[PDB]
Amino acid sequence: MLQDPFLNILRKEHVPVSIYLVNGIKLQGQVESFDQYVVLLKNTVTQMVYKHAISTVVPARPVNLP
Amino acid sequence: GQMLQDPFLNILRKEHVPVSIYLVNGIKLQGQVESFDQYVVLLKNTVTQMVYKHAISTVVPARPVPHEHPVQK
Amino acid sequence: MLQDPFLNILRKEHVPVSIYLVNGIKLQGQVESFDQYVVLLKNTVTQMVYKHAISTVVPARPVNLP
Amino acid sequence: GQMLQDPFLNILRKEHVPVSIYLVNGIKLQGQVESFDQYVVLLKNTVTQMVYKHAISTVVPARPVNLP
Amino acid sequence: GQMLQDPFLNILRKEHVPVSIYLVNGIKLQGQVESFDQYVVLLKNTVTQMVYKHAISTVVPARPVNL
Amino acid sequence: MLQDPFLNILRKEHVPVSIYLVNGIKLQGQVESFDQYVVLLKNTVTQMVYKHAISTVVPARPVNLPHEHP
Repeated sequence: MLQDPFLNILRKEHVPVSIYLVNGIKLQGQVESFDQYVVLLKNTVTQMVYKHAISTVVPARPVNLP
Repeated sequence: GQMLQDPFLNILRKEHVPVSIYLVNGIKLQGQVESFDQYVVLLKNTVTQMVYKHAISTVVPARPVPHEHPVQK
Repeated sequence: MLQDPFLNILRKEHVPVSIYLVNGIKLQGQVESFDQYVVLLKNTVTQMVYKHAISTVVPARPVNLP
Repeated sequence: GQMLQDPFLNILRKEHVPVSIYLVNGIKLQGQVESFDQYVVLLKNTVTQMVYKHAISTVVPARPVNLP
Repeated sequence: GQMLQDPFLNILRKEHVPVSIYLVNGIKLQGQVESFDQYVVLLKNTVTQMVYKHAISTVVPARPVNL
Repeated sequence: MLQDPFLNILRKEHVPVSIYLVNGIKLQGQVESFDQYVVLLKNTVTQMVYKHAISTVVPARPVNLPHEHP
């Protein structure tokens, strides 16, 4: 698996992401936390994002992957 | 596994937080969380409606407020 | 634990429902029956609606669950 | 559990009920249910097309079909 | 059970029958079925693309095919 | 059966690819890695693409899978 290492690096390094949903709209924030099903995305508020509605997670800058 | 969904929904429902629920097609639902189970969220306003979790993209509190407190009880 | 009693009360009490599909369409009618995967919605005909394509089930009047 | 879908679809198949099948993409298919299985419906018109249940939002028979 | 997809796809592959594959968002792909497994269809023309079955709404033969 | 070998050719041979998503967005890059659930796609950044949202994977040039010899 690669999802957890990928998301943990973005969180633990406070990397801003752009989260594109299956409907095409884009969320922006920092990955506060995540489990098997959801991502907690923070900015003004912290919102709970369902992984089944995420198409792609786009980091603002390259990250040194596992 | 699944750790964050229930406490996040639970505190919104316990403190009666107003929420915006965006569906996977763009429609915005607004109301208060009443109850939820593994597969649906019941949301109150004009009536209480059953929202399928598989149709939800994101649940947005109208005001911040969980995964950060050092204590669970 | 919640969706079966919810859909059971609607059907037994003849509560008209608005069913919103993920394709934007709003279906209207009454809940004739339901199983794990479908809801049969009574109108001029009975149609079979897949739960996977349902976003929300909106009662025409409040449902009271024990 | 899974109790109504197959009896419903089988009446449409056995009795050649004209149906309208509305997809998740909004598209409305019309024709006759030639056959089906756990995952797909075969729909007959000019050709027989294979329709994925996961893409179906609703199956609307053109005539009242009343289950027990 | 799972008993109709593979024979339907297999005869389209065998006979090089062109198909229109409408995706769940309504996009129409066109080509011939190169191969397929439990999860994807390999659709050949310009190049060979891997189409996810979860993203397919319908597979329409360009002409009737004796099932 | 097909999907892992197909993506592997793309990854190992560094084939430029377009990944179309169910929203219609077309992503362009090269496959750095992938598992059962996600594709990591590289260009200016490496982004994590969920397979459940992929509609079609379109290589920039022909890609063939070897027939199994009996």
